Amino acid sequence: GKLPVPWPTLVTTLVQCFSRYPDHMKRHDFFKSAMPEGYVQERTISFKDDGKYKTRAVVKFEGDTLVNRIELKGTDFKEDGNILGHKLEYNFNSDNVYITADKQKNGIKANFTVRHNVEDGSVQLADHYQQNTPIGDGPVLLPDNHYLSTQTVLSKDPNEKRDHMVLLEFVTAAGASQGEELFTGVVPILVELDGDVNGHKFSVRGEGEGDATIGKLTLKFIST
Repeated sequence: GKLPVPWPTLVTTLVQCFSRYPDHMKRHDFFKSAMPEGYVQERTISFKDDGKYKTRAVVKFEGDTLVNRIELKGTDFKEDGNILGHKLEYNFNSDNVYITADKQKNGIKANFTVRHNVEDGSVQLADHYQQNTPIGDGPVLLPDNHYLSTQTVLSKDPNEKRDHMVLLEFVTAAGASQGEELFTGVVPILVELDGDVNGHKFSVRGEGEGDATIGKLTLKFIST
């Protein structure tokens, strides 16, 4: 229970290896090509006129399960701002995720802005800078420029007692290592986040599954 920030602000932090890559783009799927050893995903998320999140996540297979293990540090949030003031609606819309190769890191960079709806009708922008670096030694795919199109619905579970968020998400790409072969069916997912925002410590644990054949993610997150 008891998340100190609005649940919608954690959605992007809480596994792009489940994106559906069209067959004419399979040569450009970095995320699956890094598996099973995985990749480190790092972001800076700048909430305009407010604070920022800095995240570092390890995304990898642990046996049969895709794991996303995250550390989040949030700083400089305004007490009466949209985030710590809890003025955000559950509703939000995102830009496409624009991906380019990162030649230094043998990985990718990505950039996109999330538009969070505010209770008063204003908008709270969240500007994402992203980099992913492979963990393993195996050959990874460095992609041509492209993007991911993301759709999300947020809900609750009537039988759940703890502070929580149910998420359903569909993501499609648009524009060797054999890692992609690990995604040919439904894959279980575990997400763990250790967070500090403005000094307030918290954790989130998530479980669900992903089906990259249709780009589907379904998970329930609880806070602790």
